[PDB]
Amino acid sequence: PRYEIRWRVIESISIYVDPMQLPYDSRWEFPRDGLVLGRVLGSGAFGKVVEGTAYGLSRSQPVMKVAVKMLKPTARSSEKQALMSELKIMTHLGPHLNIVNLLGACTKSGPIYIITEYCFYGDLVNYLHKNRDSFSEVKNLLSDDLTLLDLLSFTYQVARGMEFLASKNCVHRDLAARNVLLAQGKIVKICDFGLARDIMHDSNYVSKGSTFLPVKWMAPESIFDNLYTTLSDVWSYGILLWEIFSLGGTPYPGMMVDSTFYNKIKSGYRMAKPDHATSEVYEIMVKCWNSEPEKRPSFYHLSEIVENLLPGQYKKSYEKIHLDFLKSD
Repeated sequence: PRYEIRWRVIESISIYVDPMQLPYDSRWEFPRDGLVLGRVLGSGAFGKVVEGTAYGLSRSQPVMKVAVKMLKPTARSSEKQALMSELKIMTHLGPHLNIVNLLGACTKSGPIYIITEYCFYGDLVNYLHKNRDSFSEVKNLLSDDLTLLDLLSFTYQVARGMEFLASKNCVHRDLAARNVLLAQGKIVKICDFGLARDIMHDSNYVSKGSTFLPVKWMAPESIFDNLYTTLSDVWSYGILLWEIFSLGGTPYPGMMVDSTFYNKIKSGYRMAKPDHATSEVYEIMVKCWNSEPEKRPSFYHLSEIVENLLPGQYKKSYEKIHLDFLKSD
């Protein structure tokens, strides 16, 4: 077992892109001297993510806080290769406002560093736990100045980030609130934060076969048939929405994951409406949990549905932030 990003890019359908055969664009190379490493953000079985300060990484932000992914110093050569593969996948996908973007890398001599965007508020689970008891207000949704509109904002941005990944034929395969970070301005950023975890000793991951999988977040066809698609990501999106509107509850609370659980879900059991979900939001969840994958809504359609649940002025505010992101270099 080794660390590996869970994302997979579809090459063709009758086939996944082999990230080892992708090129590494040396334009991402950043001098190690320009990085000052700081405190740990998360530490897992194979490596860690740490805060850092990057000097001259951005012409517009010559001193910038970043996050840095790295392996333990004992990492085998096959483990380093997987970090290269993650680097190549991020280069291949390109940037979007609602993913944790690649900013640079140190690959030339010594340990491999992946330099990514830093997300001030951390992961969505901890953010919801911090602000659970608190549950120009509309204008302050997308700023640093909890309400139902905050939850709907998170819901919308994850759909836009996921719509982007799907447009690149990328399947996440571990979409969950622990893999959604919140950056400055309450901007949602989807990622794979697995480097910060030990899935062999994590109650969110369950021994199945020769590995540990996020079964409570997985569509039936992924559990039984090992089939992962953008439509199985949609199922996980519905489970993620349950996390959000339960303000950080664990899915299927009090239920143990075992053979009984798999067949129960397969037989049609679904989670009840979380306490702070509206009827419109719960109907979205129910649609995402269709047994037939092709009955599940696309992320493009999900973005359209959720946008219509938000104030009109929210959409303009989002596109101003999105415009700033596209113009910034």
